[PDB]
Amino acid sequence: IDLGRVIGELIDHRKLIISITSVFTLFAILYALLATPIYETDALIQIEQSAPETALLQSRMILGKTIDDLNLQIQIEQKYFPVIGRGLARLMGEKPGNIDITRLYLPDSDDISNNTPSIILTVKDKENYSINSDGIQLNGVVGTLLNEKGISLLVNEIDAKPGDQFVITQLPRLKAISDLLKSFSVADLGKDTGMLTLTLTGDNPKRISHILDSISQNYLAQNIARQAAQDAKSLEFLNQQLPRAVYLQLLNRQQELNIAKSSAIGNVRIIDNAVTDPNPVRPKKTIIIVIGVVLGLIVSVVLVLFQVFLRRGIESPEQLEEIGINVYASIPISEWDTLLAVGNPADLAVEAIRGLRTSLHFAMMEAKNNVLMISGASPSAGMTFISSNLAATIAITGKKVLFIDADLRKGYAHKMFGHKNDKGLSEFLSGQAAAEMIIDKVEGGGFDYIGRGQIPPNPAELLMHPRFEQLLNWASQNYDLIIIDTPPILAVTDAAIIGRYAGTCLLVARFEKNTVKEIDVSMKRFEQSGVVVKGCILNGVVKKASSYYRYGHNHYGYSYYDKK
Amino acid sequence: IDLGRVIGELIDHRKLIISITSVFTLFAILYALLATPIYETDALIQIEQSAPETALLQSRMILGKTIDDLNLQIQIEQKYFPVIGRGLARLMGEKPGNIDITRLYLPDSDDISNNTPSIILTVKDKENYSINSDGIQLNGVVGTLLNEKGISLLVNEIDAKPGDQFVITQLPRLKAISDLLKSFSVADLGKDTGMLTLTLTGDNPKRISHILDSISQNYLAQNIARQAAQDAKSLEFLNQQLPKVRAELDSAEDKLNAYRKLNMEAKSVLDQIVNVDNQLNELTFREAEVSQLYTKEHPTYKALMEKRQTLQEEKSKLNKRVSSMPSTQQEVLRLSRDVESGRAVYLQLLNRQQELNIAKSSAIGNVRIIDNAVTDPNPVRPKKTIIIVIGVVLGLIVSVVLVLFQVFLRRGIESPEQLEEIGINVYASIPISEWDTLLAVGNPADLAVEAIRGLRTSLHFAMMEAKNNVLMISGASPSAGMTFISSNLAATIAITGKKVLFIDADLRKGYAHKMFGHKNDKGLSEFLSGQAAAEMIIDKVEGGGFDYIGRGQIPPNPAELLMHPRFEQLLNWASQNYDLIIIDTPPILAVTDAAIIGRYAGTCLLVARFEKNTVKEIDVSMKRFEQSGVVVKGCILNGVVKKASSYYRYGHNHYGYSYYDKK
Amino acid sequence: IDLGRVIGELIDHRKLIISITSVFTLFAILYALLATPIYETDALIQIEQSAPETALLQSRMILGKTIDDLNLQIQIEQKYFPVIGRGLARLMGEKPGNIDITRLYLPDSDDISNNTPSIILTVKDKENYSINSDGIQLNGVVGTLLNEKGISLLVNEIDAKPGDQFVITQLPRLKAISDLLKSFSVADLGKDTGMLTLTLTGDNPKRISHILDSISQNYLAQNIAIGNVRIIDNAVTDPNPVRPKKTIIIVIGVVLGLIVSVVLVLFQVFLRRGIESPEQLEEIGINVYASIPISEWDTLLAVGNPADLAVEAIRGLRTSLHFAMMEAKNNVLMISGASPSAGMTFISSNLAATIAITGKKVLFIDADLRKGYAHKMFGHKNDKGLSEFLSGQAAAEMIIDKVEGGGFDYIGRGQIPPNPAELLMHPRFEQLLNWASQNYDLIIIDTPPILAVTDAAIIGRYAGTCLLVARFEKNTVKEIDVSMKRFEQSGVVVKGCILNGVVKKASSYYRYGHNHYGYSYYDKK
Ligand SMILES: Nc1ncnc2c1ncn2[C@@H]1O[C@H](COP(=O)(O)OP(=O)(O)O)[C@@H](O)[C@H]1O
Ligand SMILES: Nc1ncnc2c1ncn2[C@@H]1O[C@H](COP(=O)(O)OP(=O)(O)O)[C@@H](O)[C@H]1O
Ligand SMILES: Nc1ncnc2c1ncn2[C@@H]1O[C@H](COP(=O)(O)OP(=O)(O)O)[C@@H](O)[C@H]1O
Ligand SMILES: [Mg+2]
Ligand SMILES: [Mg+2]
Ligand SMILES: [Mg+2]
Repeated sequence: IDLGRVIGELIDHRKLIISITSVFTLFAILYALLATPIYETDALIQIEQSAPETALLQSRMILGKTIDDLNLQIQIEQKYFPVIGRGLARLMGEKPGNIDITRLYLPDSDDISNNTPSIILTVKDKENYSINSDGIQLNGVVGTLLNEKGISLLVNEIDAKPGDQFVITQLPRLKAISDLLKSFSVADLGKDTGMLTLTLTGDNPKRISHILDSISQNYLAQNIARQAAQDAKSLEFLNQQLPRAVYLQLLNRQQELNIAKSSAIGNVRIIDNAVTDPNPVRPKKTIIIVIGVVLGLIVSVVLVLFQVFLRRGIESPEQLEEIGINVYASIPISEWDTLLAVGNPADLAVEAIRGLRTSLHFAMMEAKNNVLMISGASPSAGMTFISSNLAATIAITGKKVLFIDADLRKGYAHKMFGHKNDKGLSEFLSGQAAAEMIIDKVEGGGFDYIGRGQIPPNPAELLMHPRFEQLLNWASQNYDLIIIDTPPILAVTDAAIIGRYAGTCLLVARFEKNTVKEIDVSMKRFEQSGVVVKGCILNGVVKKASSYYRYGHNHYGYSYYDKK
Repeated sequence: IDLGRVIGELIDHRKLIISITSVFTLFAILYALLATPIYETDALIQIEQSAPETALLQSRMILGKTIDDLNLQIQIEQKYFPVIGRGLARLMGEKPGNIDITRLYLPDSDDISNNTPSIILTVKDKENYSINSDGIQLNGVVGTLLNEKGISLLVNEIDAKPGDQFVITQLPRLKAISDLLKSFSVADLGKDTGMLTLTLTGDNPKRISHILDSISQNYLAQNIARQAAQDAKSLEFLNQQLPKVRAELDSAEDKLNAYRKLNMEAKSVLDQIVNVDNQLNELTFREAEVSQLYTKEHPTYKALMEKRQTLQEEKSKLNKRVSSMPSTQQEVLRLSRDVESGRAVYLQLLNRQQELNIAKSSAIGNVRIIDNAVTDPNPVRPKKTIIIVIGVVLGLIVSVVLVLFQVFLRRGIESPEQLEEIGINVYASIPISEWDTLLAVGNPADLAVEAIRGLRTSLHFAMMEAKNNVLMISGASPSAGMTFISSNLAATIAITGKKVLFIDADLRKGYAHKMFGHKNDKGLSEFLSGQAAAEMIIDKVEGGGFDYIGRGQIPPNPAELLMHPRFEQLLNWASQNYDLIIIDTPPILAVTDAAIIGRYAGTCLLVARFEKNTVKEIDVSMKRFEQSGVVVKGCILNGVVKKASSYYRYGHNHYGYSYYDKK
Repeated sequence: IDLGRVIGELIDHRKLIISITSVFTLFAILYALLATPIYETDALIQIEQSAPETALLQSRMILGKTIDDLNLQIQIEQKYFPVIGRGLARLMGEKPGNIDITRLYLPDSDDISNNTPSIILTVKDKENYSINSDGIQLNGVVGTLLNEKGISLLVNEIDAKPGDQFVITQLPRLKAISDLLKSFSVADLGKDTGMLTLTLTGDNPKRISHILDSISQNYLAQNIAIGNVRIIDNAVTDPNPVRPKKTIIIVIGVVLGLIVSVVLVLFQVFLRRGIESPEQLEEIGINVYASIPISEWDTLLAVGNPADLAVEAIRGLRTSLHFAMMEAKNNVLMISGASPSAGMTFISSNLAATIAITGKKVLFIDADLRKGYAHKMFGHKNDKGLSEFLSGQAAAEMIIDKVEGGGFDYIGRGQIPPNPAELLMHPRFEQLLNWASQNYDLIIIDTPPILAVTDAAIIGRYAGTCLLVARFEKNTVKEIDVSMKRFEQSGVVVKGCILNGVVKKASSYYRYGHNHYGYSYYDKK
């Protein structure tokens, strides 16, 4: 493989590549837009150390005091039925409803797993609301507390629109601490300074600044507690030890400890109170979409790289001719029960069949008889398409052509030509029809045809009857050319029986469906039965850039008409 | 090998790959779900260093104090008969039963290996229960202590359902410490700070938090005493009490020497009385440090008063057992008690003195527990995601190496191309017929019969220019399809209006008579041995169209019968009354019968089984025929199956297409 | 070589591989079970440094004080006669007997080498015992000390069963210290802390804890006279032995046994030169007319077991010869080979039996005048064989005899002549063959091997067809090529070869496509 090969493969699979890449980018964009934005607030703490102060800030003693102050064990979440309802509601400009709850006591089920009891609050108006834990409906009003069914709830200042639901969870105190501790981080920012950079992340920009302020003030009040107790403990015992010169001497120590007790701030100073950065830190939309593009491309490339190395079908007539198989024509796919040579004579596929008609006039000379058998390797390779249209292009040249549908198994040529289905080839071979009663004329054609008749139970044994050679010997005197349509050779043996009485035999190879070895196996199965295959007809060729770079030619053909 | 080859091999072995991978993932999922979840509790300790404090926390002095406080030497395990009964019971939502035991003294077998005596407690109801150590059934009730059969047990607050069993083990004090020390870890978390992060893991989430609180508190109590230990009279007391008790102990030791210079019941009560005394003596020192650093109404102090009351009732029942014993034993027991309890009290005072000195050294001042132990409700083990992911990946690499081995190890034929590389003409490739019947008769539209018809037309062109109309069909190995092909080839040539004779010349294992319907008498054997005429051995296949000659009775000399001149006379006679004679023969690599018969056959074809036969096996067969003057025209590949590997390695899988109008 | 080759070799040598691996694993398991378990006790010492304290703990001053306190110079070992008697006694559940000795003074031989005098104490009962140092028997009792023959011994509390012996050694004080110092280790465990982790290993779990307690207390009492050293954890023994590590021993036993089995198989594969398939002979241009398998079944195989797999292969040779022996000068077939015991007499005598049942008159001539035993195999009137005919003292009619369960006549070798190669050169031998070639349809001549003697090259002049028998693995391809060219050099044209003694091998199925053994084909009834 080289540059031209891979570039042709990328050009051919451009629909697959573009679709997979666009799907990946669409998923990345939908995630970047629907993911909940997570903000970050920060505060600065200054200390003379700061390594033991970091572990004390992240302790359940300091953090647990914040959970109690702000009631962080009362989890309230806007109710959205899908996993994307929250993101799209944000895109529609809907402001998220928030309700302020100051007292919440659930019945505390505390079962095997659900240690977090939950209720659902449905806003009815600005003042009153509803509650349903397990179907039990309870009506509540802002202000007046509710103590019913073992459920205590106090909702203040419902700021939402009617109909909105909210999941109200009472998570345990440790779970509230573990959630806060997971989003709360402490750093030093100088590794030597007495400066602590407390950061906190969360989906609510105002709430996380109130939490980080509570953590700072609780750690601040706590810090004074360590030492203001020390200077109070000295003052405590000094006030306990006061018994006159010593009394005045201790009276000086009395005030010296009254003054040092109050000025608690010393070791720890809060340089900046918590403010929230309005730009969310997550999701990082650019890196998500960029990864979506790059991941979509490398996936599209490996899929194309696999389909290229895995495909075995024919890509050009050159592959067949490397083995020594004469390819007499390459018929393109006709994008246009009709005969193509009759419905659209100017079709690009009919122009390729005319090139086969002239190639055969030179190849069918020096043959035993004027009988041409057309077979192939696999079914639906185009044997009936080519033979029936080849017969139509030879009929317009003024020749008497007979098309024999010797596919006694799945032949449908009678349906394609208009049929008096009675008395086909089967009825003749079984002896219940004369040769004159089976020949019929194609209406918009110009050649006669013999249909297959009724499907016999022994198609391969009927073709071995001496009547079949009698029909061909009779028809070879009343027609200039007999074209015999046959089943595929790798399916059944009918074509190897018929090919004994045909002077010329051509195989039809489907463009990408058949393999080169599949066509070589077919030609050698004919030769083993005494049938000499003159050559091959590549059918169903499509325009591909990979063929133009791998080989010099894509073998599709040019359109040549005056446009009017 | 290339991409197409390996991908075709993966497509062909997709059942094996999927099954092995699914088995590995199933085992990984069953482990992740049935493994006992192990939780982790942590605490934070503030140190005013912390490197010597780490080794003191993990010491048997600190940890041993926790084992005594929480009775961690009483191991209780829910009884589950299988190794998975515990995991599945957790999945079924069954809450694990737990029983609270405050006093346990087993008879202490202490045999060669089992230093951990065990009993089995079967819950009968909320109040009473049963006990069976070695079959001895004992009924017990919550509350009232049990002192029977040398087994002391006090079960409080049975929280379980009736029928549940529990294994109650009394493991030694060091084993209880070693188990705790194995799950207990200490870290610094700053490497410079005075912060210690004590972690503890275990299957019980509530228990490990009580243990880590006990480990922290004993430590906290120790350095608080360090401040008050200097001026404490306790030091001077032990400085005086220890020599006194030593003199008393020495006096007891001297007396024991006097009386000395194994009654199963008298000896068993001896250890139990000492065991009660040691706990009572240790409880005395325990009440001292608890009544000072804690309060009386504190639940910890209340337990000791109850536990002391329990032991006093235990000794009281023990004292009555002593008074009921003979004086010959009562003499030695009182003397043995004064020594055993003498040595124990002496040991306690030594540890009391030893522990007291350490507190003074404690360069630490105030000790503060910033954070008390709480359990993380999410188990740390088993890590289900990494277990299942490894189960998938391990299952895939195992499936791949097995497929990679079977590919490099297989030698059988994969396509007719392999035979034709050697110069062997393959006249047909017969697929496996998935459908004592003749396939060409039972299912004429079969894909295998369509391939045999292609052989019929290939033979009509290959059997011309032959010496006679006799066709011998042999092969390399048995069960390669020689009888399947020859009998069905004869059926497809019989429908074409030809007179066919099928001779079953497999005088060893021929069963064609069973396949055609038989008058088993007068087969080929009876003709060759001279006891039958040629006309009496030919029989007609019922649903066939050709005559056949069965093998007859199995002769003792099959290869020597075929050498008789009668066999060539039969073929010369049959070659005039039939258009084709098909001779079924044994395999050539088994016996030589086919090389004898092949002398009189104008055409000889070998049948090669698709994957069972090798290319060299068929080449050896063709050259063994040629060495005996038999020219093998070609080969028939039989039993072909659809394989994606053939489509990528070669261009064609050689299976064939189905061609019928579906109606 | 490739994957199939090595896998076939592993399948063929599976008995050798399995046996060697199982022997290695058995030795590893016996070591892991019979090795004495060695326990480990540890203590914790608090130091107020600790680097100079480590060298003071391991000093002969501190350790020597423990030897004196616990009498560690009195070595007592349970007596077990083998090197495994101790391990197996532990497996049988026998608790090891122990005797407490508080005073021991041996006569202190102190000769050139044995600085450690020893005695043997045999327990008689719970109270009294016996002593024998160099045969001198002395009876002792627990309690009362013994001072006799210059031997002081005081045994207290014999805890054993009668009949048990004990080796009581009085090793020198330095040897007792060196043994303790070897098993005693000190560590810091923090490299900065004042914590010392004293560990001690030994076979006795209770004794090593008493020793480590003595070492701690002696180092403690010595340090006070760094200030107040403290003993945090007194010595306790870990009940799980640290050695032997059974899992790593057995695992190494498996892995070592496998790599040994593989290198032995790898050597036997690269070292073997014998024939492996008839393909090796046919690469040189030698026609192999048959491959006879080993018959696992003085009898004729073609007669005793006609349905044998080897007789079925000889029948294939019979039909291959009917086509190869045509266009020959005469009906005489000479069968020779390269090496002795290659199967020349087995094949020729059985080939004659399979051709005799086809109704032909066959004569089997045993022309091995050196080691021919065909007369023993057919039933013999040993007089008047081929030797007596060639030497002129027998007529051609008096030497032919009939095989009883056979169907062919045979001529035995007769008495072993002193000149076997010179007798066969007599013109009488060609007269016998010319006479027998008119009264028989086939004459089969059994001959000695050509690479041993030249008799077959003399006989092969009068035989129309000559076949060599090659033994399957015993003969080499060059050995058979040397044989065929030694015949051609003497004017004998060898038609082909017969590979004999083939065995079923997976390596042949992977190296070549075929193992050449053959299939069994009978109706099982
Ligand atoms: N080159 C082609 N262009 C357009 N249509 C084609 C071409 N070849 C085949 N076809 C169509 O695909 C189908 C298969 O053709 P058919 O003659 O039935 O195959 P076969 O006889 O080989 O089994 C037909 O409907 C035919 O119209
Ligand atoms: N191509 C095939 N498809 C289906 N079945 C087959 C095929 N070939 C053989 N068999 C079956 O496998 C068995 C072996 O056939 P058989 O004639 O007895 O083997 P052989 O004579 O070579 O020893 C038969 O039962 C036959 O029906
Ligand atoms: N293929 C075989 N199967 C079983 N036994 C055999 C085979 N070949 C030889 N033997 C036995 O091994 C021995 C050697 O045979 P022999 O004729 O004495 O060798 P040679 O004449 O070549 O020196 C004989 O006892 C024979 O029975
Ligand atoms: Mg068609
Ligand atoms: Mg058969
Ligand atoms: Mg011999």
